Amino acid sequence: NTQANVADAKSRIVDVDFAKETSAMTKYQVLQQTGSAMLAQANQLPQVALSLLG
Amino acid sequence: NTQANVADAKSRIVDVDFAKETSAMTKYQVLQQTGSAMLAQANQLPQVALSLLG
Repeated sequence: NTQANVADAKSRIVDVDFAKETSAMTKYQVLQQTGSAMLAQANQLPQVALSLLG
Repeated sequence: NTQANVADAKSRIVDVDFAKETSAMTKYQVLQQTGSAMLAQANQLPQVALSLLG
């Protein structure tokens, strides 16, 4: 009996909850694609200087 | 385990960060076109001497 209850206590501390973890993993995937598009588009900001005659 | 951690340490030293590198590459492309227009236009500065009667 006591072995089962200690296993309960030990899992709440070191084990992951997939419901919590899966949401976070999908959460950051969107942020990565958002970050890549923003960075690529922000890199060509200085090309405005070429419009004003070199 | 130790192999993975050494791979971490080795990549921070010799490997490029594309975020850093891509910005620099686009950074210099603009400067090249700016430099070419300035140099071409600076080359025809001495043509003012032809206005004052040869």
